[PDB]
Amino acid sequence: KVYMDYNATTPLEPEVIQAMTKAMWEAWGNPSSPYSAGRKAKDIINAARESLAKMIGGKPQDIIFTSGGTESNNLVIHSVVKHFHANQTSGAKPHFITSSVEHDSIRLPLEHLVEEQVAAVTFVPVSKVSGQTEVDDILAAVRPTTRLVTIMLANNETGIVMPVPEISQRIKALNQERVAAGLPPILVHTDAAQALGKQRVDVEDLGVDFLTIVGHKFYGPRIGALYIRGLGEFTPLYPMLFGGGQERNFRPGTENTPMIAGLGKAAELVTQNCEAYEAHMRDVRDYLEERLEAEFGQKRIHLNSQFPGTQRLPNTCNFSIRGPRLQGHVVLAQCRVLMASVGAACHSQPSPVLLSYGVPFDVARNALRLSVGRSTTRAEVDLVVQDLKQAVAQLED
Amino acid sequence: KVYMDYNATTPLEPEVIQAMTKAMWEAWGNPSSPYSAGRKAKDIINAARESLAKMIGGKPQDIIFTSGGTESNNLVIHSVVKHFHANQTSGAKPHFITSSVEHDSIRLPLEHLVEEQVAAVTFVPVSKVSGQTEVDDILAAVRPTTRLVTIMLANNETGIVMPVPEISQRIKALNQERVAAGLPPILVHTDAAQALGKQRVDVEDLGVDFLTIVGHKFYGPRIGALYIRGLGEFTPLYPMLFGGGQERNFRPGTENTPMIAGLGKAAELVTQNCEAYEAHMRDVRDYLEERLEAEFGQKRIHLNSQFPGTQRLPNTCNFSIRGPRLQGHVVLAQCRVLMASVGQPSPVLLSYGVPFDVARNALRLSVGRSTTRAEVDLVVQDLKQAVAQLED
Ligand SMILES: *Cc1c(COP(=O)(O)O)cnc(C)c1O
Ligand SMILES: *Cc1c(COP(=O)(O)O)cnc(C)c1O
Repeated sequence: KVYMDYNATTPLEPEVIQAMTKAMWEAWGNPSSPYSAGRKAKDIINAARESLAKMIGGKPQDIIFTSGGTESNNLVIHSVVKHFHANQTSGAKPHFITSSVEHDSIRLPLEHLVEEQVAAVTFVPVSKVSGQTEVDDILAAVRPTTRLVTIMLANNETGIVMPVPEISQRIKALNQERVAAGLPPILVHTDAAQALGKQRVDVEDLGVDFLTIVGHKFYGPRIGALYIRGLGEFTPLYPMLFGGGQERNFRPGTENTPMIAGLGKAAELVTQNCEAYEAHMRDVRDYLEERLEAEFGQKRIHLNSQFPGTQRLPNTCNFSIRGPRLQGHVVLAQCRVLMASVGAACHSQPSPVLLSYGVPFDVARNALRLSVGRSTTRAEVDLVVQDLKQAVAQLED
Repeated sequence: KVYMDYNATTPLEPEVIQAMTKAMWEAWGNPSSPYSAGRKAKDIINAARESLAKMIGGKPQDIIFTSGGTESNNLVIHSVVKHFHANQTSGAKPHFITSSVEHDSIRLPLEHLVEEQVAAVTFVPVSKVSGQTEVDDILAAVRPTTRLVTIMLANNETGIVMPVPEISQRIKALNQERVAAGLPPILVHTDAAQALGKQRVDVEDLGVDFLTIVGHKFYGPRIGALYIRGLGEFTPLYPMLFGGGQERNFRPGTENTPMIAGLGKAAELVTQNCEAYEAHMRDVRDYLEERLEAEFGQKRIHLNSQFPGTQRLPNTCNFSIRGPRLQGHVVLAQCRVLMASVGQPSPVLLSYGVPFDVARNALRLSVGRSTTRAEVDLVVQDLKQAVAQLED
């Protein structure tokens, strides 16, 4: 078997498992306590927070632990609404700007708020030419009531990277004018789930006020975190949860020490090795694309992740094989080596996301998402490409 | 060293750790996906759900996994408010009835709703006679706008068990009359965090519509679950989170398979051994109280967890040693064997009518599965020693 669904989830690094397993046995105490077991836990959590900050070029004061990317993403949106309501408690609705290709945990909370008449939202389309939301279109959607721009750093289906530094830069410049006109500053969030561990992620270069971190996309456990620039002092955060004071009351509940241990260790590995991970992923992905074009013919392959001049994740190859019988899911069902997907694991009809990218229906119908990882080898690419060869041959008879 | 703070948290059972580590290595796949590491994951999650159902005498369809007791408790409150808003949009506010001794993850979200003028809340005091919220007072607090009664099944500080079955029964009876007057039915939740694994918890006996489960109170991992009676069909649940369809869209987010594997295994051990666990804790806790009274003298000891007639957890002993110097935190600080807690004196003990002088000397000892009578003897001697040097 060969796994190429790393965008859906990654296995745990053995050092990550070690951190978690040891924490289970040795660090089991309530972190709020002065005994060995609880003091050990507090230390693990403090160290983990430093690691996360280091991974994204931030400070630990700006990181809070969460149950995962879904929570982190929901919390940013929740907080922006609560903040608006608190400013007015002193019927206008807050406005959000986002992209047409966001994860369910950004798109769905925003749809819900529109349905419920709590907020206004602009879903900015991606360019059919660049595959990015144009920064001009984002700036053209601004209203007096706009309070958040949320744009994913990299798309999970295509791998396409969004122009988040430009967005932040242009929003900061706009905000100077807004504040001077009595219009509150617009905050910027990016869902960085798919970028972490695949390319450098640095909050100063990104310029963002919030950033979502998702452990299971970078060989860490199924918990997450949220970066909040100057949490408290510069960026407000209104909690969704109320209880016993943990995470400075931004995210109460007894801390999950083993999960935090794992997340911290997964972050350390990214900090040490990101450049090597990126290099490896790119070599094997590019090699996959070369072998697919040599084996099937350049005329028969649509590279759906390639938009001219647009940066993408090093590990992602979304592509389609031309043929009326070669719908993605049917091709995968005949493969005996390849384990991959046709889109988001959680959506397991063509991908709405690909259609939003302007991929024609005949192509989108045949799309397969292969996403490689740290251990993936060229020999494994060769095995996968032969597997695809036999599967297409099977369906063509 | 001897641990007697199991009400704060438990260590993990060895079996629980193995379920988790096995899932880490072998069941790492996305559960939403189809393939080895991922079918393995979905299998684990399904089996765990059945285990949790079995522990509480319910069905797996009525169980959702959460990140912990705080999320589960907040989710119940949130849902009741949303439901009320949904009903009205086709300035009335929902009303909640709760107790004065709830955990921060029930008390604080309710306080926040009062502060934000989103809901009305009655915090019903506990009687200083029985140490329980009187069911009469709960029913007397009912309003047309009442939508939820939430009363913790056992208190974490004192161990005192609340009359949740009576509460549920009297509310169900009220509801027949309410519905026939065009008044919506009142739902009942119990935070069962402190009862699970210490005494039998059964949703049919309890009569509740919602029930919070907290893994780290019963030798499981730091995640949780929520029971919702006839989830979908009978009891509404409006989610807090939006995302990719997991937990039937009641609680989206990629499932934490290893945590779930551990919670399921912890639940399996409770189902298999709950009675043995109860009997052991009761023996050891009762021996603790005997040995305290023998060593310090009966008149020297206030047993704060003891109200005559009133049921309590088998493992909990909240007590005070009478003495000007013997404030709880100072006594613990001088102990070299006992590891425990005091819970300023506890606001919860004050709410129980414990006089200030006794309250501030209060120590909370809560014993566990492994605690022995020999360990009790060590702890009681350590206490004597500690008291002696604070008395010079
Ligand atoms: C421990 C506990 C909880 C859950 O709190 P978490 O910090 O989220 O584990 C809830 N209620 C009671 C009574 C508890 O003792
Ligand atoms: C995987 C992922 C997430 C995190 O969602 P969870 O299911 O909670 O892990 C968030 N955003 C994107 C773009 C993702 O790919």
